[PDB]
Amino acid sequence: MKQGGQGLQDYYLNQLRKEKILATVFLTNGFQLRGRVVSFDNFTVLLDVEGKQQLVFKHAISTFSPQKNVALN
Amino acid sequence: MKQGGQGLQDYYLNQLRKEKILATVFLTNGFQLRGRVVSFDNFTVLLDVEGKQQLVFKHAISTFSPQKNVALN
Amino acid sequence: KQGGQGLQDYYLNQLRKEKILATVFLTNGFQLRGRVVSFDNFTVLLDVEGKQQLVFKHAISTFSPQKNVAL
Amino acid sequence: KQGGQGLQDYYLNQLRKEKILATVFLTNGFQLRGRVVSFDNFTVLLDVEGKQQLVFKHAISTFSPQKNVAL
Amino acid sequence: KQGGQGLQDYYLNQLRKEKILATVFLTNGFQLRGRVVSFDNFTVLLDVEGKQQLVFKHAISTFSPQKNVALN
Amino acid sequence: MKQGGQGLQDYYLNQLRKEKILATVFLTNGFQLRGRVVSFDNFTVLLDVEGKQQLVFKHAISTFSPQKNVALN
RNA sequence: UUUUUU
Repeated sequence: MKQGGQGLQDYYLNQLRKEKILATVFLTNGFQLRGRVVSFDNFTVLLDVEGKQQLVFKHAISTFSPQKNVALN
Repeated sequence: MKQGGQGLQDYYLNQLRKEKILATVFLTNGFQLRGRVVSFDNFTVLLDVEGKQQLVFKHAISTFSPQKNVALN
Repeated sequence: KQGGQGLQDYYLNQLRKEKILATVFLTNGFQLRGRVVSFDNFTVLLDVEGKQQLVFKHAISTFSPQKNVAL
Repeated sequence: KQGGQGLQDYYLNQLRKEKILATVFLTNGFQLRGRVVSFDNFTVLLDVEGKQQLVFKHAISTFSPQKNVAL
Repeated sequence: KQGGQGLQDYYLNQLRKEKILATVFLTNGFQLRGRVVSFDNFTVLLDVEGKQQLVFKHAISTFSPQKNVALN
Repeated sequence: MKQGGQGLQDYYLNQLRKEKILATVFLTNGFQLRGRVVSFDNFTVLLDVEGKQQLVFKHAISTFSPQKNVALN
């Protein structure tokens, strides 16, 4: 079910989507996006930026900065 | 069939291609392209920018920003 | 054949067969205009005005051809 | 255990257990100073002054810790 | 040989065997002019005027050789 | 044993560690570090920079420039 | 750690 050693990432990205937490996604190119996590697979993350969809590649993502801290285990 | 854990990206890029949606493609190098998806494999995306083809490597792609939101599941 | 790179293996081959001239945009903003001689999974051999150019795919951003490739 | 991530899995864990303070240099020149909360194969979760920061490893350049880690 | 890095393993080999001098353009704009001593899957060992240079392939952008390499 | 086709890199970094050779490590982001290799696994290199430890990811490293040339085979 | 999450 789970897959070896991306527990932390799949969990974190899941809660942000589930808990509708707002986050600032920092891209590597200095650009940033503020919005909510709609969905994600292994290589991409779908964002909702004010009603608009944003398909972002993980290799372009630098940091996830959430407005609310996510509870861990 | 054949998948892996890359459901979200393969479905999304196909719909953009199927629905002939116009999208703004931001590259990692800051450059951007506005056009429509013709085809894609694992590593490249073929784009139609004003009638002209553009073979873009996914590792150069940062975000897909579509004029129309793509239907999900 | 190898799954999930039909499109790239096809496209780069056509540029090579039909001797299409292309502008190769690198990620670092640099660009090269030339013709595809050969390519394998990680590199592209380019012919830039008689000069050979071995380019790594991770450095390539976009392929912009003078002539569109048949689909 | 997993072949040849001995050094990294040990190092990042010690930073987390001993709560060593570290400056994380990103590839884009930006930096973050904080403590390791958790990490998997692709991400490192940081605590920057009470605020969480999910950082992708491909964006990280260097880990510079306030205290040297015992080997 | 191994799976579809034919072109690269051959080219880097000829440059080393035939001692052709090449300019290596790095991604960060930096460049190095020298000769290929050795290489494995992730690194290239370079000779820049007697000095060794271990370059990671992910940092390499382009190989520009002084002499064109025959092909097959 | 265990290898793959990364012969040249594992041998070289080991000798730098074994021979305690001083090296200038150029990062992709232009930064430099002068120090000695303490240890390395597949993705990271632990450096000794003026007595201080530096965990550097290989993907950030561009070139290893050693004060002494390292013996090969 | 050399072609889309170390």
